[PDB]
Amino acid sequence: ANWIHARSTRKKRCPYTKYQTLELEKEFLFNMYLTRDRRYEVARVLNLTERQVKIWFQNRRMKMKKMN
Repeated sequence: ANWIHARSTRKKRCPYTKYQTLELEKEFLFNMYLTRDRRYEVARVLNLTERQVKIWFQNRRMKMKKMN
């Protein structure tokens, strides 16, 4: 977890929390896009930054753009 068993860090299956993915999936339904309104409120409940959440979705797309 730190050095005794820490080794693979390029995997990350689903070490996320239910709350985090909750807000992420809630918007994907209707709020397909991210606006200052959502980014702000969702950042207050997810304890993230207005840009942190936006950049999160953006990056996820870029990797799919340039592909592997």
